[PDB]
Amino acid sequence: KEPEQLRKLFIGGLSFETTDESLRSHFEQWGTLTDCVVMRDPNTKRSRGFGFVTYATVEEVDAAMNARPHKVDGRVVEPKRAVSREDSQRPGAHLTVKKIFVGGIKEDTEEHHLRDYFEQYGKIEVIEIMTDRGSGKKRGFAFVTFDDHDSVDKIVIQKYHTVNGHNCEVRKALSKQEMAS
Repeated sequence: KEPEQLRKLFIGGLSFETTDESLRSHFEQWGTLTDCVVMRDPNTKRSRGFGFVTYATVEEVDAAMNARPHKVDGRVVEPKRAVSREDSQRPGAHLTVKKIFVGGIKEDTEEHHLRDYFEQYGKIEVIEIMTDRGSGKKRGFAFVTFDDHDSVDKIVIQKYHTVNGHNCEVRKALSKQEMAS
């Protein structure tokens, strides 16, 4: 079975009226839920306004993310792939990032190769293949910007990426100068 963390969604912006039961009744449509919880204050039992849903497979998570927007108890909620307790103790662990750096593409990789691969993760806003300003030569890397942050979340959890017969280094990019760990 797939590690549980890769089969889990953080659900933000919940109505305080949402319970474990109403959250299960909503999300049951896209797959088998192995866990469903609304986080609450330990003394007042008042909702903290977020929870988590765990599915039986990674494909069930993808089905639920493909069904966004999710309206739960009269509010459009904000589902995101759940970051582990250990990984949440990193700066910007929960930032929504829409751009990636793709390195190791050499000089023979064209925009269509990057597009045919990466578009399967989601709609692409831009593909920028980097060239040296002096020589005009390909630098062997590209930046891909997506329409939706979940496309990047799916990408960065994969151990490997192969584009046009090259094994790539893929990272989140804060800009064309700064890329994440």
